[PDB]
Amino acid sequence: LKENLTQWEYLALNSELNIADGHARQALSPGQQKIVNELPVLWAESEQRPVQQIESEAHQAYFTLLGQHGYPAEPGRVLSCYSSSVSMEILARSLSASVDRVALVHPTFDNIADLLRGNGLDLVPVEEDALHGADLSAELLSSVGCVFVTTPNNPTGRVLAEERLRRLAEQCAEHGTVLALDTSFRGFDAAAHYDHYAVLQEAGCRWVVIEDTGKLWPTLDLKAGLLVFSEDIGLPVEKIYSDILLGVSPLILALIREFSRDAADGGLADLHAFILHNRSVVRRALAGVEGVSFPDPESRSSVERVAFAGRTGTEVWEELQRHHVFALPCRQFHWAEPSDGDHMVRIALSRSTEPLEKSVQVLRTVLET
Amino acid sequence: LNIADGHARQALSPGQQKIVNELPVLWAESEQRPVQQIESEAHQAYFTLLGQHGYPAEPGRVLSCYSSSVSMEILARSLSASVDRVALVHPTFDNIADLLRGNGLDLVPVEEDALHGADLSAELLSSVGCVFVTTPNNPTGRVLAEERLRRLAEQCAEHGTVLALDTSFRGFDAAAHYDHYAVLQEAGCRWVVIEDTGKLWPTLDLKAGLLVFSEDIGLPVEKIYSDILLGVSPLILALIREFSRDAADGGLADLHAFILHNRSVVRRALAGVEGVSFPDPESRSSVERVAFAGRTGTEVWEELQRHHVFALPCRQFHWAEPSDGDHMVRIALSRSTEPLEKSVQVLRTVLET
Ligand SMILES: N=C(N)NC[C@@H](O)CC(=O)C(=O)O
Ligand SMILES: [Cl-]
Repeated sequence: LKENLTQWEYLALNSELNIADGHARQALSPGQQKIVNELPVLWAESEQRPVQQIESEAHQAYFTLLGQHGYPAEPGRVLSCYSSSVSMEILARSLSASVDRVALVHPTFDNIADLLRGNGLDLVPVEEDALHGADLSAELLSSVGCVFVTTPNNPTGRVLAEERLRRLAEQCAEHGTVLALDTSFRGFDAAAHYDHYAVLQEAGCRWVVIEDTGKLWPTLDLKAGLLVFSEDIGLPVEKIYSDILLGVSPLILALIREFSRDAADGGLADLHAFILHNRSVVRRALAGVEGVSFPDPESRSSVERVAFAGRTGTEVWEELQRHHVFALPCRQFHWAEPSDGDHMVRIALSRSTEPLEKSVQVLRTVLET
Repeated sequence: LNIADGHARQALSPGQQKIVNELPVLWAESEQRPVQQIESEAHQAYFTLLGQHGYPAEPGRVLSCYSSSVSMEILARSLSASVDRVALVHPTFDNIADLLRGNGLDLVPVEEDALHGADLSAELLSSVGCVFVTTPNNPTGRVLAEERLRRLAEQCAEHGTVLALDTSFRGFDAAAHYDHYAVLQEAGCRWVVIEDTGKLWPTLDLKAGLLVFSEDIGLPVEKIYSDILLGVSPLILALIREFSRDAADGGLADLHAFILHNRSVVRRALAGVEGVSFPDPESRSSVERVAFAGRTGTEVWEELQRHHVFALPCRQFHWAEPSDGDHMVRIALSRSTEPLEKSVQVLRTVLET
């Protein structure tokens, strides 16, 4: 009855022990609270300055924070959207104008697949081992109009390394294929902070990148998706963007600018240490629980998969919920073969440590019948 | 300056500035309380402010979207599997036509005098899967009266047709504050209403579209909504709640007087100019059409742009027959009175030369 992962996440939104959706819900740091305290000043700034200047500063702050120095800074090359999923809707409807089939990393966050399928795109799954480990086949590339990679991936944290991004972009250029990247989790893993735009521009393929500010910081879902495209993208992303929105709030762009600057001043290192700490409490709690393992030992992302022998993630979820703890079954990240995720759940790490600790102690008991 | 887009850009009232000064408190509330409570309170405040007492208050029946256009994208995509043709009021907000067409729907225009003045024909209704009405209409301000909404809903029920309403301008016109949901539920057609908080108040485009649907809508609106978002920011919902409460305490009356004053400024400025008329004398909406014989709205737009004034030509609103609008421009009234007056003074000079 839960048609997708988001519908599993609705069930948790109002619970104290929500460890389901991946949004950031931990406490603000002192530096971030200082930003919140200045919201009336930022409001006045947003009333008084041209939105284009605030937007340009927000983009410069966010891209540079995360190593993306070669981003196209000319006005109009970065389209600020209400969310990364709104960017994805724009991209999907734009692709449907000239593309029939898309190669998509599998597993990945399921709304990517659902927005593409919903706009009439046929999907070809590419497992992570194939994507990272070998060139894509000429047969595949000649059969799709777009290759779509989430990096760092959600839910696995796997990062597309620079040498493979380079080869994939060269392959897409050689075939005339669009290379599309979803980089929502970029800020969590320094392995993703090499300059992706330099790689894409050097290879000269058609490309689109959807950045997302929303997952990094606890901003009450005040965020933007940033839809960045090559000059030769040859899809109607600008026209469809303008059918959906004029732009995002200057106050949100001002907030992104300020949170990005705080992150550059030491906040990002603190965030990495916080996520590492919370990952450690999860793994320590589910330590010698017979049948438990962690499929992504090297992940640095803000979500964590846990596997179990002998039960399904749906059953674990239901016993958890009877204790008012809400996690996420993994089936639906495996959008081409949901049974691949039948023995995993996903835990959200962007949470205050104390309710996270409480939730995984409950999971430890459940997982011990 | 900008008298083009319809968004609210006037200064905050003192009551609204107090809300903004307390944003850090609203932030703490949004961290601490269940979003569902904040959302229910925001919906209750907004629907009750505007007379919509019968709205479905059960959680999940009102879907909070980033914007009304996001709601419209959801609706357009949701229609596309089962509906080939949509009857759409003409003229209207051109984004609605472009979102419907972009999702594969063919459009049939319904002129305003036909929509308001008589029942729709069986031929039309049996040939479309959805009838879409913007009320109060943008750009004309024309309000669908209760008796006509009831008949239109009854006719859509009789023909198995979805009735969809876009009510973004609702807050500006008390004629649109009769309870639309009571009518829709009593008629028993499949229906969707897209409310919008965005155009009423100068909130720096912090807003929500509210996608409301009948239990039997029979379209994948909930599924496609969940493909796009988990929900809107609790801070924005809290802001909507507070601005709605301020409006209920006298702010809405002040807004109506402010819009009336700015409408009066525009008309007094242009009253005597040869060839100028106002096609919508009873409109209370936050945009104003100005008609003028002798020039095209495109030519007038061009001339204003030379003097650094940005209005809108009306062609685009006549999405089925753009020439229907090339003797009109549209002026935005949700502006501080001083820059509006400056803009209209340039327009008067342009029209007198
Ligand atoms: N359809 C959408 N947009 N769902 C919300 C999204 O933020 C969930 C997600 O990606 C996660 O929990 O990791
Ligand atoms: Cl408008």
